[PDB]
Amino acid sequence: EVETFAFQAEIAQLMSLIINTFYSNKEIFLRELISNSSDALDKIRYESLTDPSKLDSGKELHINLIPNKQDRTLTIVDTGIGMTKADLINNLGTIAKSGTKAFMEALQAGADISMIGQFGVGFYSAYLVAEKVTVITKHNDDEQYAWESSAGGSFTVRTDTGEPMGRGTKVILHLKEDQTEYLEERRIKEIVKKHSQFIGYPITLFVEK
Ligand SMILES: Oc1ccc(Oc2ccccc2)cc1
Repeated sequence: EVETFAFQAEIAQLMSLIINTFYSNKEIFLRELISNSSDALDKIRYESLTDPSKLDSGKELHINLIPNKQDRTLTIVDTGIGMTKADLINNLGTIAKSGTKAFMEALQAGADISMIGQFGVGFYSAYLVAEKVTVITKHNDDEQYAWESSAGGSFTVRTDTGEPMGRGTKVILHLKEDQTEYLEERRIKEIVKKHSQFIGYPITLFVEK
């Protein structure tokens, strides 16, 4: 049972700007997704300070980067707080309507796309490099769900029958054909060292056969 939703007009406009604007510094997508993962890990850590049972779904707090050249996917996995179904539908837990408004005002006022994270909508920078994004998520208070969008104004949400996650979020980037440099170990390592050197959780870059 797959449910199809329309993006709010302002979010569709944000994604079309990300997809259509000429902007060479695409590597910032990874910084933005890792920062989102760190924010999600912060949230479940804070909740666990007064309720240790919040970690019954997994004690380890970490971020994994999993490139797969055969599938042409880059997956960012975190064991953070995850999102409920309501969170997924409500722009993946963001205030994306007001954030887009502030972002697009900054763009005509000098800013560039690399500052997207300052407006709370850094997730959508995934579409700098991905033709399709799949988000698998599990929150302690809900079931496991899969969100998916190839932009074009709509997204889908369905119950996920795949590998149980325990708790957290998995962002699967189905990369554009000319963006496969972000599957290379040395390229990912360079970006993490440049932009994510002070993230307070272990970031493990998986290798391939
Ligand atoms: O890109 C991401 C990464 C992790 C996400 O999960 C979160 C869940 C709750 C708060 C923040 C984040 C949401 C988007």
